[PDB]
Amino acid sequence: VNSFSGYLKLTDNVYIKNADIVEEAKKVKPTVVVNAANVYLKHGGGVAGALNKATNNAMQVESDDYIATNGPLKVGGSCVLSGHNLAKHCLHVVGPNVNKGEDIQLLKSAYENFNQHEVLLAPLLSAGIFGADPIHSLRVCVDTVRTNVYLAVFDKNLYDKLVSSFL
Ligand SMILES: N#Cc1ccc(N2CCC[C@@H](C(=O)Nc3nccs3)C2)nc1
Repeated sequence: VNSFSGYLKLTDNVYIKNADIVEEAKKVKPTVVVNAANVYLKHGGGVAGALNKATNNAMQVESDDYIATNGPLKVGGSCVLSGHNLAKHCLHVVGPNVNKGEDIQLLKSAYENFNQHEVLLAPLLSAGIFGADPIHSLRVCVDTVRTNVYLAVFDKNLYDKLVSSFL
């Protein structure tokens, strides 16, 4: 039993809700919140910009030190950093950005990072400003993630479409 509330159950391990991931994280304080990161951990917009703003830019300060030490992530890769005031940990995961021409096949590799954590609050990878089809992202999530994932979908119209079209 966990503290996530109001989710629709899609499969044995995948759950979904129309919710602002920032507000959901502040309420649940999950062990892991997933960020829709880029390889530079530059949290300018989309989910990343919103999560970072909610940390009062502390996420960005920590991320800049991480990059200065380690260099950029790989597309499809991840790193674990602090969750600040939102969660115990933040798993920064880089899905392919279609608006940069990146290989959509890397979306499965990106979701594989979730399997290293028993429970996660997450957005749909590569959705929103990353330019992928969110219906496809949900399909890859369900077919790749085996741990317990609670998906927050900001847009109510998109949420209803994701549910109604789910096979
Ligand atoms: N692509 C993409 C993408 C972009 C942003 C985003 N969020 C998550 C939910 C909260 C939202 C927020 O802070 N909205 C506000 N409106 C007025 C004042 S603050 C930001 N999610 C996905």
